[PDB]
Amino acid sequence: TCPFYKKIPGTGFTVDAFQYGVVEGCTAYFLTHFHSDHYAGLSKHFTFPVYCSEITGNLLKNKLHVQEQYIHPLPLDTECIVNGVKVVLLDANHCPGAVMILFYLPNGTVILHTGDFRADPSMERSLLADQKVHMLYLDTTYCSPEYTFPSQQEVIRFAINTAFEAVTLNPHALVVCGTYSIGKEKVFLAIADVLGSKVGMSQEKYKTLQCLNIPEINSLITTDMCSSLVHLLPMMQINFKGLQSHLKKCGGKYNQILAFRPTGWTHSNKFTRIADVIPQTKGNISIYGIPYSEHSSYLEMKRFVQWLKPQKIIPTVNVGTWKSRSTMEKYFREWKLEAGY
Ligand code: NI
Repeated sequence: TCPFYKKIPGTGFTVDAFQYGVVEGCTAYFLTHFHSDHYAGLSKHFTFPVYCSEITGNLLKNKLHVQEQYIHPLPLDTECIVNGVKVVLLDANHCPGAVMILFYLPNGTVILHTGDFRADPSMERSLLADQKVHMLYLDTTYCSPEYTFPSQQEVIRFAINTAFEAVTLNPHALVVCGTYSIGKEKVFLAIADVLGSKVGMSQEKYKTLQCLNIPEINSLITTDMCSSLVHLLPMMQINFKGLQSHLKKCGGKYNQILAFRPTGWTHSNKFTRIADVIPQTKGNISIYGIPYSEHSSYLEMKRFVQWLKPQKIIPTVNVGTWKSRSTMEKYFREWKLEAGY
């Protein structure tokens, strides 16, 4: 049944709770972003109201075929009323259209649900600053000290330099970038740009990207593989057999592949620096796994919480084992003691 950490007390609301059938007492279903663990269960046959961002609404309409009459998109940074309750949607710095949700309960309690987020100091100057938050529903994906990773800007720098060098040395080298959901678009767009190319992709993927309100997007992507020297593939195909297969399909236009797998975390981060990353190579094919994260590092998460000083924290990730739960509750206690709230 629907777990308690997906229910917002004092309202008829649930968040990201689309795979439990009809939730007893739910009058509005919020969707934080268009990733499958979160939208799981939505479909063209859904007949309850869905509240979400404009971009997430484009994707529900065009990709899931949810009927328009049930999609209620809201603008960001704007006080809105939903079934009698004031709410605000904030940018979650996750994938395109991802939001956090502020709920202002009738009784005076204020709740922040983060959705999936990558905490950032810039959040400390949104409408969050303007009042106290009593309860926090927190994306705890990387809530452990071993999870360090570099900034997004450092990772992109590394990829840009790597690709530019390889292709300048060998003009017949193809670059391939793996994808399986929205998010991490900067990886392939930044590379394409330094190489003066468009990104070539399948029709389904091109459609997906046309939902995202990315400016000048028509200048940046295409369905014509032949005209483009950065290709996107399913993440499943980013391996030697899969890439060898694809090279055969390009008809002798290229003789080398450089490929990128944007990973979350990988234990090489406990020792090695970004400057010091190396690929896996077989023949004329090389694969880089790069730690481009759209979730908070441990330190980013800790800083956010210590700034916010909530009265209660409810984890939404890693909640399935007692050992995880217990480990997370200890870190929360340390943070609260260290900061004094
Ligand atoms: Ni996500």
